[PDB]
Amino acid sequence: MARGVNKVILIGNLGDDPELRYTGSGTAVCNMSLATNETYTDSDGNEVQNTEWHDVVAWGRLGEICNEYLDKGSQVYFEGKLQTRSWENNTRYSTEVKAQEMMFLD
Amino acid sequence: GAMARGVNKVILIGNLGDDPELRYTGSGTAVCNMSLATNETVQNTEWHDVVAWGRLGEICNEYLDKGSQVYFEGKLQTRSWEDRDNNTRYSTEVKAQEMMFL
Amino acid sequence: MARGVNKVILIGNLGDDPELRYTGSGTAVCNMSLATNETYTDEVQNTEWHDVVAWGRLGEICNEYLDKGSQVYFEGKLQTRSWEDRDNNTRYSTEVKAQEMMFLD
Amino acid sequence: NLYFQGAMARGVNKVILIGNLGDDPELRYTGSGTAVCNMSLATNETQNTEWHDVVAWGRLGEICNEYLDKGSQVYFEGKLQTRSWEDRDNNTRYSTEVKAQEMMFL
Amino acid sequence: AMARGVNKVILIGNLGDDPELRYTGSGTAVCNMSLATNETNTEWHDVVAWGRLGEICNEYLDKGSQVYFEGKLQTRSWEDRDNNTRYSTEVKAQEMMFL
Amino acid sequence: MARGVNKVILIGNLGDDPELRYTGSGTAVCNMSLATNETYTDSDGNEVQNTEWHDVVAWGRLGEICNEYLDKGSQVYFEGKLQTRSWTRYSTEVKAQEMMFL
Amino acid sequence: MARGVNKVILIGNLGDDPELRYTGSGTAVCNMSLATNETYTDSDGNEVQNTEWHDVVAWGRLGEICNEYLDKGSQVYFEGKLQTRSWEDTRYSTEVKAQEMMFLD
Amino acid sequence: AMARGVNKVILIGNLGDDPELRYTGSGTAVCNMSLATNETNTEWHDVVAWGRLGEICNEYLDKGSQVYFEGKLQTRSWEDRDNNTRYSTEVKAQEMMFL
DNA sequence: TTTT
DNA sequence: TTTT
DNA sequence: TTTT
DNA sequence: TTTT
DNA sequence: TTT
DNA sequence: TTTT
Repeated sequence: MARGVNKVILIGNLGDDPELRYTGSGTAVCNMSLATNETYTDSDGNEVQNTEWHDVVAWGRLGEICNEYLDKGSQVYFEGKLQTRSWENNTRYSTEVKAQEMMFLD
Repeated sequence: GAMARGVNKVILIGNLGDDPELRYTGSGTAVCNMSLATNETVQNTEWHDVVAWGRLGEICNEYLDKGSQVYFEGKLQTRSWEDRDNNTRYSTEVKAQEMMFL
Repeated sequence: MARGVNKVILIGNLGDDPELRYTGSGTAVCNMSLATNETYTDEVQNTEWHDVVAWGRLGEICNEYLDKGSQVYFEGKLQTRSWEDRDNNTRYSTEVKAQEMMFLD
Repeated sequence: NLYFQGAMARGVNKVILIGNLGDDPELRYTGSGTAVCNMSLATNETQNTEWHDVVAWGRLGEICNEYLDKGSQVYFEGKLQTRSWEDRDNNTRYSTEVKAQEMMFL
Repeated sequence: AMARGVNKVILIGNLGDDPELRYTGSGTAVCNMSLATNETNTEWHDVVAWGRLGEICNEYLDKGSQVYFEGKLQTRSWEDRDNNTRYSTEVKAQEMMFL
Repeated sequence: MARGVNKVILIGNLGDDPELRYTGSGTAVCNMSLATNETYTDSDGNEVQNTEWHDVVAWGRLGEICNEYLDKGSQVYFEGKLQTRSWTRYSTEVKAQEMMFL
Repeated sequence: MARGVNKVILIGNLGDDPELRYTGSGTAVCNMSLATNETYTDSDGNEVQNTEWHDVVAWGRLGEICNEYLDKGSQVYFEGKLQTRSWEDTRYSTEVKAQEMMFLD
Repeated sequence: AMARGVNKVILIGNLGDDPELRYTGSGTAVCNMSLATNETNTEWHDVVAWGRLGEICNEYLDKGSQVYFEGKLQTRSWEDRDNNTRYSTEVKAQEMMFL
């Protein structure tokens, strides 16, 4: 039984080849930049394209799966959760989607 | 153009960490900024910056208080800005399109 | 890695008290009838009824904590099982198999 | 100043599907010219396969039938709907479909 | 027990085109027909028949056939490209006579 | 001799008070929203209510008489014919030929 | 308003040719015998055919039209109302008084 | 599933007396009613309802009640003492609504 | 069968 | 949007 | 009935 | 940075 | 900061 | 008396 719902659903294209690093533990961490492309038509008739860039991160086996199958430009589906991680010269924060499910859409 | 070119969907259920803040633009449009905690159990919390425009923002600021359980559906949006050290810094919101008070 | 996406999200109210049955192997199975209420103006209130099934430990938590009228959140997958009637006419029923649940009262 | 309803949802009924069509879309028209497109969609997992009746109205259903074919990969967002009928034994019967509100050809 | 309402349509006219038959995922027949009723102008009705009735309709009726239907009025709604709520009314058939 | 049959029989309750108008000629047009309530019992013992909503229209003296003896909630009998009119959109409605207040 | 509802819907076949008469005032009165047929399968597997017979009468022009276009065996649609007319012998016959008629052959 | 005839009666009127309910030797209920329908003349219809439908008529309907019936026409015959075949037409109720 |  |  |  |  |  |  859950005590909250924190769910993100993305379909888009990667902007660069996935990056793989490992934690101090030896666990795989795959960082990916994803563009979601929305395009509507304004009251003047223009097609306005609007892109949003997301930082998607996949851990363990799923990240390994991401690093191998996905490439720059790949169309991909992600289900995940929002989290804001800190990092460092001083402290700065980033909001990223931690993937729970990935589907290669070619 | 009825086909979608992407999907950018957020779904949140949690509680407000403080009372909503409501402001108006010069033209009078309402903007309601809120901080939403989502809980997961390990006892861990996640904090989200949610923003609601228009009537949806007025209804939030009137019906919700600190601790209110609430459902949001929205989309992710990142804004950028430049600090005093001339670095480009980013900030991510959930822009709300739907709300249930629960 | 996923070979498809089959996701349902429901926020609604239980139509009746959940029923908890057990399979031959002892696995708990909780069947629930959930109403989702939508409102639009021309004030039109059109409910949709969903059969929601919860297996194992989660089924037991629904049977124990949920009651008729409970506001509840479900996340699940769409699936259509078959069953039988008076004769041997196979009958079909689409239902949401629950993967997460949050009591909202 | 004054409006007909509040802007708060009264419930959530949300379906998300990615799969492949089992057959070419079937497009028909009501007496009034309104298009109705019925499609059968397979979602696969591990091999297991669920079949969904998806229906799309208006220009969305015309778009479905002009772009999608048998085996096409497609994303749908819609709502769950059950409609009923009576068989010749006078037993009330149910059939559940997904009414599509968004479609992405993949 | 006792009925709590009455919703009844009686139609005699001629089909505008050949019936169309489809099946749901589970194997249920759904047959859609457009029926014309004539008066002393002409009214068109969308008629749907589920299950075996649908199958029998699709087997026995063709374009131009004179047919009798008994059914009930049903309206469905949907949202268009502009997010307006729209409505579509059909006669869900319960009896059928080929004439 | 009739060339076709196009008959609708309804017993229901109005969902709102009747709406009376007049043509240019002074001819009443009475538009009503009628709910026909069906109720069956399902396998699990729930008694299920399914409501259908109909647009009924009455002309002339019958329209005047509907606006006169019927309110929101009134249970009423209607006999009429199916019609689809334009306004470019379409609505299927029941043009009443008989009415009886119950 | 109507004050009452008295309505009969019939589809069936005439058992004989329509009989036409005129009243002292000159009004056409056409009398018809109509068979409605009903088939069902019983629990023993038999296909049970039954038949009800109705006295249908049309007045005025419709009676003359019935008398002209309908023969024995003709399949016809009738809309009308129930009436019980008395006649000395004192007897009563319940008949359907046609209001609408459609020739289905 | 295709009909071969239509025998449909629709009545709205007022009872003439209280419903008379009896039971067969097997315990089956049969309710016999006298229904008045008015045109402003008054027509009278023997309505008969079986099973629980007849019981619900007997429990809810009284001498002047306004009631709706759906049913089918049926004529029974008998032989008087002059050996004439006599006919009696009743409405067998299949649906009923208390108004 | 729910809820507001 | 009604009604039990 | 699709897909890998 | 992607992609139509 | 919520729960 | 009809009709399949």
